[PDB]
Amino acid sequence: ITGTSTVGVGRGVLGDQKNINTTYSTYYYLQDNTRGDGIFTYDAKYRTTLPGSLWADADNQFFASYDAPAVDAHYYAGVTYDYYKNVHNRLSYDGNNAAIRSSVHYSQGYNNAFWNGSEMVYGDGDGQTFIPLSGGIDVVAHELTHAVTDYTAGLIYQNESGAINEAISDIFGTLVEFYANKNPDWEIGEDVYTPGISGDSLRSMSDPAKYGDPDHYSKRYTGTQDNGGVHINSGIINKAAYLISQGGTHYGVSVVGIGRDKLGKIFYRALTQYLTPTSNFSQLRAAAVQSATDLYGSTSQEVASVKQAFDAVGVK
Ligand SMILES: [Ca+2]
Ligand SMILES: [Ca+2]
Repeated sequence: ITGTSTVGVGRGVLGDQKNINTTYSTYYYLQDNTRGDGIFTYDAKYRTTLPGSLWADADNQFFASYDAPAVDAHYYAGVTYDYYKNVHNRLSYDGNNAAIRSSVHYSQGYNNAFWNGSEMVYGDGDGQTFIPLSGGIDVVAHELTHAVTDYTAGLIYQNESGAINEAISDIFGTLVEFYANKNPDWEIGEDVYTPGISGDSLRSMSDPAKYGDPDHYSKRYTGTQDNGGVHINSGIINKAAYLISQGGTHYGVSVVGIGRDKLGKIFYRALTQYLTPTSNFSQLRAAAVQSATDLYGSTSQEVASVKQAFDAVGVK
């Protein structure tokens, strides 16, 4: 759409009010001209055909229940774009300011969200297992990071490489949640998962085993489900990343934490300079060690912590 940039206001899935960047041309559209080539949000009107219609609103006010998921998808993609730009100096997922597109209200009672190779897609949830998935900034940023991976390392979605791909998305989705300072934690999806149950979440990076995911290479899943356990074995890497950041003792191996910022720097460098489509866990360790080395010197504590963390999860 071609029009005048403006700012509207609405309420997101959690009931919080926020301002969003819109475009005016007869209607007010969810089109944000302030970031790269634009952030565009679409209505999939409960169907599976994509992208759907660009979101149009008559009065620039987005307080309807039906508007909530679009408000958050649009807003949270802006935050994610901001994180990448400000923190890592990367312009959009492709590094060249590609437009960011998302569709909401996908299907009916769809309990998932994903990057499809071209855009983001978010279900509304069935209202029991999930509420609309774009209400979770970690979920939005996790999905958008899959686009960053596609343009960079290109990790194939299966087996070890697939679990790497997943862990990267959880790591960065969590880093973005801390960046926005939105009640940050080391859990994934807590804000939109099981509305009736307080205290849980989809996955935990601090303690993957809490939800039955492995926290040591010895416990890795070797079957064929889930594309070879992409959502299971990611817990091993997630746990290593938690330890690099926060520190701790895990299976008797002690790790000194080096903090979130460095965690993000090391990982981004690994992802963008060293990983390849077929990278395995062991190659990830090497990439991470090398990145830390590059960044901080080989006799650095940073390097040391990266080694200790992978040793702790049994990755050689
Ligand atoms: Ca979280
Ligand atoms: Ca819950």
